[PDB]
Amino acid sequence: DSSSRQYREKLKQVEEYMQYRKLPSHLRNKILDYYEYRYRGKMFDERHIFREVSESIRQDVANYNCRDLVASVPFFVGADSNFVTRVVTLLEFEVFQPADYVIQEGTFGDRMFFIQQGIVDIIMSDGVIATSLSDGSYFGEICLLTRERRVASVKCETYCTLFSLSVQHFNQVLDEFPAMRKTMEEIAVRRL
Amino acid sequence: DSSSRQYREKLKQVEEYMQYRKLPSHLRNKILDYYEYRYRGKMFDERHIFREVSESIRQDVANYNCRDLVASVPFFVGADSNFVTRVVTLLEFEVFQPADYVIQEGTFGDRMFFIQQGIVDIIMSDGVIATSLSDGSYFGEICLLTRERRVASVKCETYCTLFSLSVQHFNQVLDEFPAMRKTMEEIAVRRL
Amino acid sequence: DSSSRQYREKLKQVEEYMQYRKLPSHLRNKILDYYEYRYRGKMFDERHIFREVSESIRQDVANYNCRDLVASVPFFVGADSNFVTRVVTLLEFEVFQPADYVIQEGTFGDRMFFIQQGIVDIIMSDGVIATSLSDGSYFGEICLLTRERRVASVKCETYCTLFSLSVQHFNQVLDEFPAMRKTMEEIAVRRL
Amino acid sequence: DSSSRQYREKLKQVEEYMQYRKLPSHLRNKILDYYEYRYRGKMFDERHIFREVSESIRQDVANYNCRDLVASVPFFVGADSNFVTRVVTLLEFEVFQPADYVIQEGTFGDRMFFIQQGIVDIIMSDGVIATSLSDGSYFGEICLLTRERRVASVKCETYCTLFSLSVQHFNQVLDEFPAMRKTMEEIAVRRL
Ligand SMILES: Nc1ncnc2c1ncn2[C@@H]1O[C@@H]2COP(=O)(O)O[C@H]2[C@H]1O
Ligand SMILES: Nc1ncnc2c1ncn2[C@@H]1O[C@@H]2COP(=O)(O)O[C@H]2[C@H]1O
Ligand SMILES: Nc1ncnc2c1ncn2[C@@H]1O[C@@H]2COP(=O)(O)O[C@H]2[C@H]1O
Ligand SMILES: Nc1ncnc2c1ncn2[C@@H]1O[C@@H]2COP(=O)(O)O[C@H]2[C@H]1O
Repeated sequence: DSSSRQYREKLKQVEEYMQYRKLPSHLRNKILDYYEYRYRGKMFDERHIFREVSESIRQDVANYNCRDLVASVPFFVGADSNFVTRVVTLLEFEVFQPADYVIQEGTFGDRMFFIQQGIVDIIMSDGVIATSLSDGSYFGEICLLTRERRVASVKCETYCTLFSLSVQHFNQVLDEFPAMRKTMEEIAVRRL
Repeated sequence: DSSSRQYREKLKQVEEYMQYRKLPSHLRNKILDYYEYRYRGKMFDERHIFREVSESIRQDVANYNCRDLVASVPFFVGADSNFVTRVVTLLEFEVFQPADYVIQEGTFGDRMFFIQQGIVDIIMSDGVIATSLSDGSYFGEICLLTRERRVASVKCETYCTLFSLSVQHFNQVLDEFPAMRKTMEEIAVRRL
Repeated sequence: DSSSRQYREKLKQVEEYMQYRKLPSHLRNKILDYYEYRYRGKMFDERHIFREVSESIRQDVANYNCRDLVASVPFFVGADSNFVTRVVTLLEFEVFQPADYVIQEGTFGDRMFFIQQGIVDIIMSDGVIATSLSDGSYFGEICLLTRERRVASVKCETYCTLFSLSVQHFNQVLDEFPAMRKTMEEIAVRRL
Repeated sequence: DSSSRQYREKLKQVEEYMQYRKLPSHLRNKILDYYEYRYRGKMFDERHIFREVSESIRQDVANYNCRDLVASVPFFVGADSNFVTRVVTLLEFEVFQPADYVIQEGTFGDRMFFIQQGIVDIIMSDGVIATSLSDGSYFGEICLLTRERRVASVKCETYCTLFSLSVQHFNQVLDEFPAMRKTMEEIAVRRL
């Protein structure tokens, strides 16, 4: 009930803002669809709760909420439990919509992404689709490894729920667990 | 209605503060005129909404709100779409009033400015007005390029609505898109 | 009464979040037990109050709240009053529960801990318990001194109330008071 | 009225916190006296208002609120208007009480202080009072210039209203206006 009020609250002011900005209907609808899809009529916080509790509770909760993702990512198979715990506590939940470009070829990158659910296309600079990726895969790591630029664009086919890891956190966890930098570099190369 | 309440709320406490500080009437009136001009009786947030949505929605909204500015700035003509998107997502809205000095000659600079609407005078250290700038122009870039000091003062003739880019973001976008540093340096020099 | 309302407020939304996340009952109960143990039905802030007052009031309040801890830590015996004041103003209160791992062997460390109340086991990488520590002791300092990795795990036997000092603050206070780095290094070595 | 409600609000929760912490009566009274002295039954914000307005309004308001201080500080006599404006916009208001040590000899310093109103004693490491300072004077600059340690303690005789400048801002304004570093160094030395 408190989570429901939070959402109705939010949605009212969103529609007011979109009115003052005279946003086109297509864009107003994109935004309303996003709130509905992501929040489904309820807005808790989690950030507040996480901060009120111990580091142990935060790890336990992050591990549970990310259980399905961890099981779906072959990358995490046989990984050190401390590695998995560190990553899941640093992941940020993100949602994207059909046809959204999560990544543009040739730009700088600030984070990488793990796919919880959804399908994305990997699009080369010439416009050819190299491949599509889905649940349990990840992308946007190459740029973080080379500190150069994005080598392909990534476009959502469906609604996508992703968990991102920032370049700062990425570099942190790979230093703490060097074995995982090695395994990561190997897939980067094998994205030919 | 919620945006209207936010504004009446705000204005009440502003007048109370100005009373405790015994601000002169001329200054109280300047402040009230500013709130009226900028907010026009309604205070949404945008910062909250932007943070609740995807990076794609943020780009779409920033691109739409900055559409007229982008069209008016010759600098953006033929620019890479990714460049324009990066800039507009980093711009900060600012409003200044007639006779305000946005920039003082001889000081350090922390940001540059794009003029959405308004007229400013460029005033040399001797007091001569070199020129006036208006909608679609920009200023305050020289200091960011040289990392030295402001070479002129800039004084508002009218109410001005500006979008600023901080030195940190300025240096970020120019590194990401070096071609635009080149075009920027060329106008800097051609401000003779 | 205001502190009580704050807590009932909080607990209501916590149970709602745990419902949306379908947390297992064991974990829901761990979280509820934590809030009850730590806050005991009342949530003040302290952070807000500390920020509304002078540095002197902040030192006086931190010194009083940490009086028992300071008396129990032999480390503080004969220490410079300015050293003790600096530390207590930088400590962060943390609570952990029975069987929680505060520290895992082999990871990077971001802070050290002083035990106000509770018992922890020091567990070597082979699983042998080297020793147990309790009220007035401290742990997690070795990693901060070597800038290497945690050399043992630390597991709570009881509920534990700890005060942590971050690596940044740790390095600050030791620079300001070098004599205490010396005394600290000596115990680090004498954790054989 | 809104400022009055804010204060009664605040004071209620302060007394509740002091109760949970079982603070001694002398300290509870020190805190209540501080709130009464500083806020006088009304809590506006200023930080919120400053952030809602232009840089020009912020400079105008800071200049007005600091007018008496600026007039009382001989240091500002003949100074560049841009220097004075920069400083006043970076000052932080602080209040201290009789017998408070604002500065302890031998510690590291994070800021310096301008005295709006009040009297402080400068106390050497041997306990001799070198001198007393009052309205329009400043102290705590030596440590910022040498990047060493505080050379004396500073103890309030009366209630003191001060404006502090952090080491980061201090170093900023002195770089922007080198002439003022020179004048500052000269008084530092002439504090024999
Ligand atoms: N052939 C490929 N197969 C799978 N993923 C790819 C391929 N080429 C590029 N990518 C991904 O697309 C991402 C785009 O941005 P990055 O260059 O950071 O890293 C990229 C890789 O994660
Ligand atoms: N002759 C000129 N014509 C147009 N703009 C100018 C001229 N001289 C200076 N400026 C602008 O005035 C701004 C003042 O601060 P900056 O030195 O950062 O950069 C400056 C340029 O943007
Ligand atoms: N033999 C020991 N006796 C007491 N404390 C210990 C012993 N071995 C390790 N520790 C503590 O266990 C902590 C684990 O993390 P750190 O390596 O940072 O530092 C460690 C010391 O504080
Ligand atoms: N003889 C003095 N006369 C006036 N002020 C002094 C004297 N000696 C020290 N101070 C001030 O006392 C302050 C204590 O800390 P700082 O060393 O940063 O800088 C100091 C000077 O501002």
